Amino acid sequence: PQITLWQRPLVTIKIGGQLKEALLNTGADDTVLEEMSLPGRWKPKMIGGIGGFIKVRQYDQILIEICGHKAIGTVLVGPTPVNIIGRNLLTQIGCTLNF
Amino acid sequence: PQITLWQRPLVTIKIGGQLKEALLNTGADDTVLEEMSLPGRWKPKMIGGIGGFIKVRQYDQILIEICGHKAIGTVLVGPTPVNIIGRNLLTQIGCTLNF
Ligand SMILES: COc1ccc(C[C@H](NC(=O)O[C@H]2CCO[C@H]3OC[C@H](O)[C@H]32)[C@H](O)CN(CC(C)C)S(=O)(=O)c2ccc(OC)cc2)cc1
Repeated sequence: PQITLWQRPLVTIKIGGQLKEALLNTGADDTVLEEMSLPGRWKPKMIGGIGGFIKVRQYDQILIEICGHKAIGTVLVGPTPVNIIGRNLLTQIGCTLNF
Repeated sequence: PQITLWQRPLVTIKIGGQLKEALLNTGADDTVLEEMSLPGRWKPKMIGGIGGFIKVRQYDQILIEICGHKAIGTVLVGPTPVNIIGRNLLTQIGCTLNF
């Protein structure tokens, strides 16, 4: 689909058997989701944004469905204010910027 | 142009007579630029991101050139880790997901 930006570019995702909404985020290298229950092992990680840093758990090779497009990659879970789909997953669904 | 996301989507901007690089940021409602010299009156504002909140100066009706596309709007200036072009200006230059 083509998505314009007059509104937040929110899409439906399915991950860990659960449905959520997430923001397509070109300003995000990685994907960061609010606290959720994800299955297997993880690693502690720290990531910085505009106002400082948060602790997140890193899950590798997680399957995620983003607006009907399946991708597998790293997902970070932690006290992010919004679910963010970063470029790591955006490239998998073939997402581009255009103007 | 069309821009893929295997790399940060950085573009050249000109603002306040100065040249800078900035990230095209669909995850950002507003535009936030690192500390720089801008002329005129401004207003205090607080903005939140992943790790907390920062104080910025809000400048309205600012002319900015983004990869050769002129836009006029609000620019926030403060201790952001990177220059980010938000949806407020992305809509003006017609930025989407076209191909
Ligand atoms: C470290 O330097 C920064 C710093 C910041 C970024 C923009 C942000 N992305 C972000 O926080 O990325 C994090 C998590 C993903 O992996 C990484 O990608 C780069 C960064 O290192 C990591 C994000 O897209 C835009 N944010 C809005 C989000 C809902 C929080 S916002 O910057 O806080 C913001 C802008 C405007 C506004 O108006 C009122 C309010 C807030 C990118 C680089």
